[PDB]
Amino acid sequence: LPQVLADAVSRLVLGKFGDLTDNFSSPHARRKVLAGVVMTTGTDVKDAKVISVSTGTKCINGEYMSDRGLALNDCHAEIISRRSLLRFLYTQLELYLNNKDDQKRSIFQKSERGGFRLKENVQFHLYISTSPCGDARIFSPHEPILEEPADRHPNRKARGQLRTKIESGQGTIPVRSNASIQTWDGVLQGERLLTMSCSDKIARWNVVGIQGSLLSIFVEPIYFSSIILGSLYHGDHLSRAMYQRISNIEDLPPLYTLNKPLLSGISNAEARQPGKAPNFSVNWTVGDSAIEVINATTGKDELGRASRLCKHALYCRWMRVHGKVPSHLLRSKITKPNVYHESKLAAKEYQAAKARLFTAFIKAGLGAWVEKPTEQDQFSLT
Amino acid sequence: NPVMILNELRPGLKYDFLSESGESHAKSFVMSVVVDGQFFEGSGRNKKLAKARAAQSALAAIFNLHLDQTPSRQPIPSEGLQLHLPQVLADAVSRLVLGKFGDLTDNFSSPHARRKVLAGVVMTTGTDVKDAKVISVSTGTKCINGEYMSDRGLALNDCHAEIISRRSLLRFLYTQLELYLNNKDDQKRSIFQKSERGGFRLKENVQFHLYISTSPCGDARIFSPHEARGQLRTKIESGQGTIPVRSLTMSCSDKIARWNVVGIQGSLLSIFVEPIYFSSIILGSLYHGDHLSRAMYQRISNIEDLPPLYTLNKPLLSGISNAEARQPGKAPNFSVNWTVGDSAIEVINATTGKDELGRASRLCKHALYCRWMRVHGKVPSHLLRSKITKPNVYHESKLAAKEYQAAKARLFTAFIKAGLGAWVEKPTEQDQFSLT
RNA sequence: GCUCGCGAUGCUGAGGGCUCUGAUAGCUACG
RNA sequence: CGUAGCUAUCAGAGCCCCCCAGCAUCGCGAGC
Ligand SMILES: O=P(O)(O)O[C@H]1[C@@H](OP(=O)(O)O)[C@@H](OP(=O)(O)O)[C@@H](OP(=O)(O)O)[C@@H](OP(=O)(O)O)[C@H]1OP(=O)(O)O
Ligand SMILES: O=P(O)(O)O[C@H]1[C@@H](OP(=O)(O)O)[C@@H](OP(=O)(O)O)[C@@H](OP(=O)(O)O)[C@@H](OP(=O)(O)O)[C@H]1OP(=O)(O)O
Ligand SMILES: [Zn+2]
Ligand SMILES: [Zn+2]
Repeated sequence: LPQVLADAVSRLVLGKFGDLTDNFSSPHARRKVLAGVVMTTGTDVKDAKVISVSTGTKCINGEYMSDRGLALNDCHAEIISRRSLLRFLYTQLELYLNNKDDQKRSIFQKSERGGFRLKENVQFHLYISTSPCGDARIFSPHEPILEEPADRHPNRKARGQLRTKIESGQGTIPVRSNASIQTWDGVLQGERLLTMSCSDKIARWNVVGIQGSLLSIFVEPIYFSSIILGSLYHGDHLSRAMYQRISNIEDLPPLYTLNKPLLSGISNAEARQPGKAPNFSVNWTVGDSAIEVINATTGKDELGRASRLCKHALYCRWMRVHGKVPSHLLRSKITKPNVYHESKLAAKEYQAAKARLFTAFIKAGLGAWVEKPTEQDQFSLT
Repeated sequence: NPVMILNELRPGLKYDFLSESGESHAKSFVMSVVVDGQFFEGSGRNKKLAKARAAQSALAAIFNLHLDQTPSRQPIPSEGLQLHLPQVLADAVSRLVLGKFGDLTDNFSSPHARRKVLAGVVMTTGTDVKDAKVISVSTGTKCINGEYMSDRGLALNDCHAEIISRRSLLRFLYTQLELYLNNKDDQKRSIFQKSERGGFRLKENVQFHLYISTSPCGDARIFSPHEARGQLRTKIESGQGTIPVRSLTMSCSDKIARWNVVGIQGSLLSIFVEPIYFSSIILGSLYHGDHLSRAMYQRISNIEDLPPLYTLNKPLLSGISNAEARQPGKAPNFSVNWTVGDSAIEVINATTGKDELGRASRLCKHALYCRWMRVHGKVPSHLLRSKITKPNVYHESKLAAKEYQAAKARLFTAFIKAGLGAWVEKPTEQDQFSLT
């Protein structure tokens, strides 16, 4: 049943969080927002496993961008929990590639289309302890009211619109049709760094998948099968934000779709957390022994070291896998020089999903996507 | 970590809170201390860093220098390094410019004091830095919008501060030329003299130093200050920052590299004076020795076959002790300029290239030609460095500066040859006007 | 129904100042 | 063996200043 599934993953993610903070005692149990992914392999609750857990509510300061991929740009909890799912994807890949004995315990099989795909009946589920910023939270940032008045104004231009977190300022701000293009040059000088809101990033994952461009060179697209909120659930706002606002999307590459995961809140809504919001963010993937703590305003850990989630890390997980995947077993055969931005461009089909996405928002009056300065990915491991 | 050393090595000290400037976000506190007799000072966004800069100015003087945060903050020297030590010049230039922008705005009270980038040029007469003199002050970070571009040189294409500062330095240099030319006692005080090779040169050991509150946009700023392609970039008005050029207005970084080859005086002034180069480029923030140096000259060290007097100027590069702090937020639409001799600042809308009531700047193309024309009809035609008969149209009188246009084209190839893109010039019809 | 303007009451990441408490770290004083 | 005092740094609470540009609800005017 759907409501039992919701409360299940709600409890799973909490319990896993506690084990890592010794029953929420640890100094790093302090949070404003919790998130996590959970994997199911069958309808039995005994078949459900927590893949990752995370906290955080802030984004990097403009002047700490890393031109060599060493800083985390966006530490909103659910953004972080996807990045930790990505590590688990790279692990289950190196797992399959050890020998035929190990490869049975991987979640991937070989795909009858090229590259790899998940085995049947393995699904991932996203838990956020609050509604994702922008289109799904902005208009009702509050615990839903027993006596409804749902919206009242579903046709205002502001409904659906793409929106950004904005450096050192409140709100998630719609994309202006005047102001456009961010530059490395500029934000160092003082132009406040725009980051696309979390309701937007999750709508994107509902089209291009949760795996990213780099992993799509090995894997077929993957989707969240449910999205569960621990508090501040609003069925119409959420359904609008996660997909319905772009039901005008067309021409997606094969195996891409507009995914419509199950949406649901939980029975016992989580409680507001009192205090100043922590400026740090913790992350944990299945297979790690402890949590990692990142200063969100620096996108680095307390001693200035890069995270296991940063672009440079993930490039390196990606290369190790690249080096043992037979050129024939690739999903793309495009060759690009070994720099982060360029390897991404080798995922031609993913890049065209992306393009249809950006177009669906634009044609629907909902604004044009805001990207980071191109310099941000023009780094190499060499 | 610094004042801790000062107050554990002379532990009876107390600092006094002097002043505070600006408005709660562009606000800077100044903190002074007098340790072992002499009066130290530092500036900062918060009090604990202001007094940390003052305490470091104390530890460097009374004892010696601090933790040398890599070579990145360490100054690059020039060639024939006079005018005393680097950082002591840099701190003086910065103080002078910032102080004079004070006087120009009711000690920072005016609304026109609100700015993101501050720039200026100051002049020295060698030996002693107490002989310095601020030549020009300016602000701004926006360019003209295409809809407002002028066909008769009545609009300012580019109002990024550091560019506006150079246009003011021009105004200064026309002024000093006219000083020499209006009687024989007045040529006593002009900065120019007559040259061996024709026209005027500068009097031995007069130098100009360029200060910018931050690193110039484009190449010098493409790095992360909390841990290589010298390519050419263009501004993108519709915003701040730059885009690399593809295989529009040039980036400040590129324009200053240019001036590091063809000189700061432009074409029209070259007809009268030998090339003039900056001796220092001092940054009030975002200083990085390798990135600045590359942007400013290294990226085109493959330049060659320059006309006689031209060269690849390799000036002083230096940050400052009391660096400015990044203030995220909207950039102003206005640009302020002032040249020594002027009564007040002039205020430009950078999106219109004209001033607050729609008039032409003293810095726009038409204005500068007008002074150029007036000095031309004053100097004998045998004293000219480039013979230019019957000057009428702006673009042709520029072309008369034939040695300069050579240096321009050597520069343009030196960029292409290094794989750094091809310089973007504006449609030549914009300089097709006369004073008629 | 929506949009624009003016007003009102609220909602939701920065900077700075002054105090209360707690660890680390260095240096003093006293008995 | 203690306890006072003085600079530095990190974490938490309390107060005030300042900003930030969206969003809800309502009122008035106007348009589609
Ligand atoms: O938010 P994240 O989870 O880090 O996703 C980021 C990133 O977003 P942020 O810049 O907000 O972090 C990019 O977004 P843009 O800013 O460039 O839009 C990017 O997308 P690009 O493809 O444009 O780089 C890319 O996602 P993808 O895997 O589809 O490239 C990427 O993931 P990385 O952190 O791996 O760069
Ligand atoms: O505004 P500034 O940076 O002070 O320099 C400008 C101008 O630059 P913008 O057009 O970017 O305003 C021209 O540069 P181009 O676009 O044409 O390259 C021009 O160059 P040319 O006239 O040589 O094409 C010329 O420099 P110069 O006068 O030394 O030739 C000129 O100064 P003026 O505004 O005095 O013409
Ligand atoms: Zn968010
Ligand atoms: Zn500039």
